[PDB]
Amino acid sequence: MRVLVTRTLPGKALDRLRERGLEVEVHRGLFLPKAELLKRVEGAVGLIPTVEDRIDAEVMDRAKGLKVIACYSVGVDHVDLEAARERGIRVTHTPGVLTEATADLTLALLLAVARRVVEGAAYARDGLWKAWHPELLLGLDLQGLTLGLVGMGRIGQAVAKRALAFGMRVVYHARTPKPLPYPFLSLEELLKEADVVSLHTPLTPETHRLLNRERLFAMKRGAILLNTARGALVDTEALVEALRGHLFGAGLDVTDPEPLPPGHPLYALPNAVITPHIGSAGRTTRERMAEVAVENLLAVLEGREPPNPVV
Amino acid sequence: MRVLVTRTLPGKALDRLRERGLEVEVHRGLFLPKAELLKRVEGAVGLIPTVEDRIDAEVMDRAKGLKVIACYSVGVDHVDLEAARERGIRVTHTPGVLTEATADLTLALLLAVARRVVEGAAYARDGLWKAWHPELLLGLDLQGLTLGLVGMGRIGQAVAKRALAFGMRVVYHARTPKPLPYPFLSLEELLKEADVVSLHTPLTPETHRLLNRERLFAMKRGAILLNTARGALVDTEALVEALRGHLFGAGLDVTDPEPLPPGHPLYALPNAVITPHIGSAGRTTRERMAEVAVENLLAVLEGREPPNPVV
Repeated sequence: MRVLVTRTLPGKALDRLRERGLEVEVHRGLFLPKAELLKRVEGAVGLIPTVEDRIDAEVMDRAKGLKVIACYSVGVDHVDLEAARERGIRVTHTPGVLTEATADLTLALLLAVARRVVEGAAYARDGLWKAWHPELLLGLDLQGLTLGLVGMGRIGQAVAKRALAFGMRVVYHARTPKPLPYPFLSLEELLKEADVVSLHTPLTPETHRLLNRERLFAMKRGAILLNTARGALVDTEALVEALRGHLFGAGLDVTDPEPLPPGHPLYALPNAVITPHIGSAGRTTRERMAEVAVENLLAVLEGREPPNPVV
Repeated sequence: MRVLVTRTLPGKALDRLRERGLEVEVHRGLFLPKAELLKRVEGAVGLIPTVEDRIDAEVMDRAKGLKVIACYSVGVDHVDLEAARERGIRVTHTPGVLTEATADLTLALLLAVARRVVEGAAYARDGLWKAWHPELLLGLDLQGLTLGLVGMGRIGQAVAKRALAFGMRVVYHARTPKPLPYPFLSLEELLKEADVVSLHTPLTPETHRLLNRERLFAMKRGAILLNTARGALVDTEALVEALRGHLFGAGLDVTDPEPLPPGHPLYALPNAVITPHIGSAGRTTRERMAEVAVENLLAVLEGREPPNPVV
């Protein structure tokens, strides 16, 4: 029995598979052309893909004998679930594991923008730092400001908890209210009253470019936009427009398109902080994700019910 | 009666002094040579300096009539307190008003280092971002980690409150135990068990180079050092050696020397994030510090006790 892992993983979670007599094939590098995936997948009983791998019907048919697709991620939009179901293939993911890490970086971006940390680091690095001054790199004090969360799942709730510790007030909008000690608002009122808007809602036809030109300019002048969820939730070109003078700034860990090309105007805006989708990039988090994917995969191969099934 | 303000301040706090009939001289620019300070302080009854202005006996004797030195800062290591006392000159500062802003920046630096945010921004900006990968820009998850505060005044306590929301454990060291819900440890014990060490103590002959070579290497391999207090508290050169292969990283808002020249080795270490001493650079905070400095100066000139005296 051979298992295909589309990318190298941190930690030694895979050793468990090797200990079980399973043959582990781990693909090295930043890219995996669909052509090479099809070649490597045939004959494999188990598969551990990433969000960068399109696991469609073709891949499944090519993998005559595939029993489980243990996703190295919480999201599974890159896997044709119905195609797998129709083929008796189990599909699992890694829920819960990256919540705190994603929340942490969300906060890191808020602080990075609000207090001009990235900008300040460049200022010192480039030799512009000559002395301390009362008006140098003034940012926004967070105390008393309102953080408006769009989507209140586990990550959104983790972000709210952190925000409260910085003296921020919290409000939120979601498809459904929740028993939380925060005011539930319509998207319209949230954009109107929030000093900082953070996105934490899944991407769907309804949320595709939710933060369009009209909503971005509906936010208060001097507001900050944060997005560590899905790039497509924001109309990138419109964000550039709003950043020239309306919005205080924006912190993005996800973009559209993604990756965001080097010559894109957002990179030329000092009030924009763009990180390369590293929201879950905590070493322990990434190793934990590996352990969970491995557990799910072994579970299915041992004729047991996996702990985090999608199908 | 003339009052000399050594740097321009944000906000209109100074108008209060003008409304009282006081002549207000405010120096513009990033520099104020001592020879220039001496020339302008002569005949002044009040002085509002910054950490950039060394107020020693020479300055005091040149004024010939100075009644109060209302510091626009919380730290006063740049003022000869004993010289002022022997001359009957009052010295005040601005504590409390900058507590939350400084705590925010401290957390910003921790997240910036731990999650490699500044480095990540550069990665995307330079055009190296080509795909998402399980091992790209892996950082340190803060959950479960111990934060050791050396010095537990208002800022240290404010930092602890925020750290707890990120899932961190808090321990601290100070001259004597305080009525706080955290383990009290000796400096030695703290350095040994803390994953993140943050300095929050004033600079004095006893705290000069507190974090020397021996103590920096006494910290855990993989630990993070934060310094938003005073640069001279750390042996900068030893810090460089420790960052090459022992410590995970360091977040510094203060350095020695300050400013730290751009050719300094620390700027070439990606696991070091240096900001230009912007800890209290929250716009509202800086305007409030101005109001507080003004209230203290006016109080002394009015023959009444100032709210935040040091001398």
